[PDB]
Amino acid sequence: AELRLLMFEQPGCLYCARWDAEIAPQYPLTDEGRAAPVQRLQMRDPLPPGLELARPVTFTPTFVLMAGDVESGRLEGYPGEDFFWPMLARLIGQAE
Repeated sequence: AELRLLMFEQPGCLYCARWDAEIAPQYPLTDEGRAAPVQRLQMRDPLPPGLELARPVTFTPTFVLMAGDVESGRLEGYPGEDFFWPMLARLIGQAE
């Protein structure tokens, strides 16, 4: 609390589009999705005010788990559905 998942994207990001097609529709309908609602941002834009990351985003897709306005942890990449869910769960688990 309050958890959010920032998804950093950019134009021509095939793996981002893969995430959008595969995970995104399910995401807010799942317990995980509901524990950490997703918010999309562009890698090359300035960050929303107040948001504190541990390091730059240099890879897309990157999913940063935020606890309040501070990065708790992140996942870099989307190797597939079965990789996403349990790695995200580990991040959610460590934020509480």
